[PDB]
Amino acid sequence: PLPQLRAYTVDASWLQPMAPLQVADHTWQIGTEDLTALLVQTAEGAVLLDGGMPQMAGHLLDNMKLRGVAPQDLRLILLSHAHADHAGPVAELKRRTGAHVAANAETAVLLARGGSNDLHFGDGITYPPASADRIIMDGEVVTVGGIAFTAHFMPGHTPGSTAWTWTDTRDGKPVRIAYADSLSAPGYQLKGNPRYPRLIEDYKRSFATVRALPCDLLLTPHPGASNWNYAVGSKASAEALTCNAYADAAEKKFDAQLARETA
Amino acid sequence: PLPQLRAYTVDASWLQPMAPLQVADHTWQIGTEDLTALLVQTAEGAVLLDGGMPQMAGHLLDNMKLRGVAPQDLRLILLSHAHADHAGPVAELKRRTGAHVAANAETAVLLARGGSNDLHFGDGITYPPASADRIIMDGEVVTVGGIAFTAHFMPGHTPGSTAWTWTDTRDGKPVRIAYADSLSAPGYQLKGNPRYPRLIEDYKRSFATVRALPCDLLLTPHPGASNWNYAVGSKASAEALTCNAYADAAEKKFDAQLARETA
Amino acid sequence: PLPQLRAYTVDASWLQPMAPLQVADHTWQIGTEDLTALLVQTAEGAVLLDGGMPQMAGHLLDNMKLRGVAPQDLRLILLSHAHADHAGPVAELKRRTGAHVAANAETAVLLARGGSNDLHFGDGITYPPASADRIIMDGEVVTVGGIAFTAHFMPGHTPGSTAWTWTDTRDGKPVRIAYADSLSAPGYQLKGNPRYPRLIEDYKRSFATVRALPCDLLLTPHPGASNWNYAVGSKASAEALTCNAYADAAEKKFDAQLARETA
Amino acid sequence: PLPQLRAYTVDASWLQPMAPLQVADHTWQIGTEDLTALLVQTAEGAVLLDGGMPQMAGHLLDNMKLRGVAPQDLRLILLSHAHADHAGPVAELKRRTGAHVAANAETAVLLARGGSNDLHFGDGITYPPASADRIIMDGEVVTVGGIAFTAHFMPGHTPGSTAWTWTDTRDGKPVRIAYADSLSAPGYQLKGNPRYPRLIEDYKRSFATVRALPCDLLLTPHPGASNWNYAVGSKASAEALTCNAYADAAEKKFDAQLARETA
Repeated sequence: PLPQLRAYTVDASWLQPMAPLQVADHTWQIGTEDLTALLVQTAEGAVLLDGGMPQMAGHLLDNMKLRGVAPQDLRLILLSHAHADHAGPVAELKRRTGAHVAANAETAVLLARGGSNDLHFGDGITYPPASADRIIMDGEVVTVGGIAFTAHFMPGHTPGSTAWTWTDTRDGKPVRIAYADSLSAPGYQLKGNPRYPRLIEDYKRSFATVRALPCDLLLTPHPGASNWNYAVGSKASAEALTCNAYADAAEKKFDAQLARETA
Repeated sequence: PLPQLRAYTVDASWLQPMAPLQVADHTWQIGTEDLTALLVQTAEGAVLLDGGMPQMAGHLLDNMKLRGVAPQDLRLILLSHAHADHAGPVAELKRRTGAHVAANAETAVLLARGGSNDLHFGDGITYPPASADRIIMDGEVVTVGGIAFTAHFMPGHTPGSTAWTWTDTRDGKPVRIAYADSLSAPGYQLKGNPRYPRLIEDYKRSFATVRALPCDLLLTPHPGASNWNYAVGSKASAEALTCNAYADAAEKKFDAQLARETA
Repeated sequence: PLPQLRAYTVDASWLQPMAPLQVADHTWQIGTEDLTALLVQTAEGAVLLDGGMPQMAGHLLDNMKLRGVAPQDLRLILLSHAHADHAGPVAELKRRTGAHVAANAETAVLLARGGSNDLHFGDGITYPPASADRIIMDGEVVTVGGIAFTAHFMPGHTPGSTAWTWTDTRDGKPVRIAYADSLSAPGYQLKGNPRYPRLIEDYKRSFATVRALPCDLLLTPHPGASNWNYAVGSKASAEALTCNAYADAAEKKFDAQLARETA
Repeated sequence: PLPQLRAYTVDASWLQPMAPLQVADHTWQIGTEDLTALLVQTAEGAVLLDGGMPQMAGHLLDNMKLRGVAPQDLRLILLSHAHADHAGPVAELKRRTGAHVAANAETAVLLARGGSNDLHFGDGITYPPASADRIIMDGEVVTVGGIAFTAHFMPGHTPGSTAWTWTDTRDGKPVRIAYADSLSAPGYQLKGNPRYPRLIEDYKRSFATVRALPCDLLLTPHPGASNWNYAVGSKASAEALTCNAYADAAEKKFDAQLARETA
């Protein structure tokens, strides 16, 4: 017979729950040890950046209750990119919290079809669809409870990959936080791709965009990409990379993969 | 860690491809031996009723080419209900054929979210989302190439279950074909369901709707439900049931399941 | 040349703003003197039923601020039907309040295309489109802050017309409020309508549905339909009709219009 | 009372119908004398670029019948930008022809909400919503009947403005046709726009994109923008501009308007 449908299987560390880890005075890591889900607590509600796997919806709500954040207090959901391992529980979180989802046009159309018809993965990695409530332009500022979030487009991993920057505090003194999406091309066809003709040009420009980001502290959807280690608690950001080191190491791998593809 | 995502696993007979089996002068079974996918060839294009599993998209196009039906000749896609085992390849068939999808409001909203947030199954059975192009009302007539299709609402299995009736020919003499959805409640909570408060009333009315259907030849999305056997070719409709026998046997099981639920 | 686009022109009384008029301990009329927009204040947020004309968005927010209801306190928007003169400002209210919209499948698909492609009016009466966040079934209960709202389907005016019932208080003693949609067919083709084949059957059943509604106090999207007069303030409900009188008078006009159509 | 809704009123020349005007061996102007609606007839169907005002749906179908193009022969609809005066009848054309709509993400999200919530015009200019069937990336090639269409992004007038280029013939000898969107900012706030923070950068890059377009014959959604005159028939392209002259004149006006805004 025809082959059975195969689901998205990941490592066991991507689904290992952890307690809320503090990043700044209002920024908390409430995801897992290998998936970043940031919670920003303001005076007029909470903001969530990414969510992880689709089955992490209940775990995210439990950590929000640990921080004193009721479900109806979640006001907005921000996304780096609309893939299943980071925008999975968005649909379920909208129903159980009443929040809104902000994303650009490319992330909105990919989120609306549940990651299906992917430019590189096809229908292999899908998740429940969700609709975006506010369309975001490049450089637009989103304000929730006095905390301003600025969107920075960085197409490559997905056409709608977006980096979010905001200024928090660390016991009074300010700190610039940058949450940038992945800059990798896992198994992508880089040259002459019919679905993404200008893929190389968007990666090169995104490398420069990440370098110029105002950032004192960098975080990525996968903690290992920015040399974070959520398991060691207080010393999690000890070896974290800079925006230059994160972009320089990404461009060196992109050039090597682009060279091997030629051969 | 959290449990891995589990996909929809079915029997091997649901994915066993078969050659186009003739039902009438213009009606053909082009699905598998355990999944019904009807092809109606007209003078101004072709019409497809249901599709089966999501991975059956390539198999459906091959049988259409066997009948001399080009991809651009598929004009319309009709659906009984928007579940994965029967509306799976709808999204892929729209891209590769340029056809339109007609469905009622309940089937359109379930198809738009890929079967997720199901009233009884939740997110356990999902598929790539698709958007309906024409909304159909109860009793509305859809005409393609002189062949009139009449929609008959029969809510129960899904809130938007629809039966389609049309008149074909069998070597000149006419024949009334009825394609009715399933009348079963597999594992449903029948009494006091918060997601479907009037589930019992819709099943009772749907039982009467199927009995009154103008039908000389009955077909169901699952061939065993109407006692069809696609494997024996010409003698496939030898033991096929009537609309009364199909509805009477469905209501007897519904009453028994409703009685066991009380206990 | 071709004719210019003509907009939806209404009477001056439909756009005459008024102060919040109290209906019960938690129910307030915050629309205009000829358009009903109900505000239900609970302990965990506010609920809005209908909105009126699209340009009434600013007026609705001002009356909510008069009641001490911040924009972020609006939690849910309920709709009777998705026409421009009652679901107009829904799209703008979602952006400026962060609320969610609950509606059935028929109201959701009509709201998603902004009232265009109407079964009887075509594209003559349009408004900014909005997407529903929660799909509601017949008889489903929606709870906000301890106040339960029950949806009652009554198709006719639109295929997704819904009546909402809830129990409030009047200085301690309870009162059953029923917000039923219009039961009129203004200029509709009642017999043999291709877009709505079973229009007569849905009107007859909706007449009986309104009679059986649990109701001590009836309100309609147009106040004159239920003999309300918002201009006289405290004596607004003095001449209000019952559910029987409202349905009996509607069925008598429907039979007369159906008889004149035959001629 | 509140102000009445005001519709989109245009000049009488935008609604002045005209007969099919030939541009190349397969390219025809089937719109009006002041609105461009291009019809490309291939061996495997027809392609339509833009449509004009919403009320021009019937006029477009009549000219298609004059060219021997049946409604079911229209295979694809391409859009320059999703404004009412050029994407108006898209929703009605989809229902009456069965065609598909191809657009980028920005044009798809603006077309899905009927031009409402415009970045500069708000809800002042709306039209019936339509859904895109295929999402197009920058530089992607769309092939219909052996004629290849290449999309060139040129954001500015709208965030999803797209220029389409294709090679036709003029009695055997080939000719490169370029259909570029408007490069004007009518009444836009150019500096410090919250809804479009990087508006100036997108206009500057779009000016350079239009200059480098492979083009022997340039056409614009408004004929006067490229110095076309559909009224004089055969001598319509006598004074048509080049891509350089069209972009140079657009950048000179943009710099002047940007200078006056500073004052």
